[PDB]
Amino acid sequence: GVVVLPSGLQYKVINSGNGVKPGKSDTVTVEYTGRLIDGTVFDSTEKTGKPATFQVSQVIPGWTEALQLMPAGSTWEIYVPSGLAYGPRSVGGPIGPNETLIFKIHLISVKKS
Amino acid sequence: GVVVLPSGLQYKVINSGNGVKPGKSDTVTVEYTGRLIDGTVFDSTEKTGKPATFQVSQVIPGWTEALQLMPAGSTWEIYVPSGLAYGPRSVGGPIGPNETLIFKIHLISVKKS
Repeated sequence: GVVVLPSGLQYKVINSGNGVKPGKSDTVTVEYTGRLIDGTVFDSTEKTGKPATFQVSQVIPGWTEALQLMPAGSTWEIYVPSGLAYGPRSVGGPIGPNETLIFKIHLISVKKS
Repeated sequence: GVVVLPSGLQYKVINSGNGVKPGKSDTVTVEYTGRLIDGTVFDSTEKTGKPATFQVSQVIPGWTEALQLMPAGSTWEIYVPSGLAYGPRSVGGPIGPNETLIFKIHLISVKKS
């Protein structure tokens, strides 16, 4: 059930929602877990206790591509090529150069701006 | 000089602004560079080339407090104790456990609601 998008982003719908899909100016409330292919979790909303709220445009391109397709309420797993994430740069963490990232994202709510 | 707050947060005004101070619900656009006490830069708005926009409530507690005291236009340097940052939890990478963080923050714009 892994769909491949033209960008190379891949995703698996765990559960589909019925709410609206965000655009890039929208503000989004989500819960997520990010992992490397070895399984190391790099950040999570479970670690913080609370959901995360941000503008769809301020996240890495792999997320901005997925979010615009996710109806509110949905839970997807996306598999982000390094070019749609942090690229050849190593980003303060076990995330090194040209790192593939796996995110299980749960889109809670969409707010327009 | 370096002002000390009851929380343990410290800040130094590099340049003062005239603008409004954001509230806890407000959205903020900034330019920043974050580093450790050895001087390792872990993230910067220059590495992206574009400013960052956030909700004041969605950032680490040292920033949430500092931003609400910063007039828009101000440039501060804040010195965040681990307690007001990522604490004893470690980010699984460079930051590491109970790390003090230094941020050069440039408050550009403040958004309401």
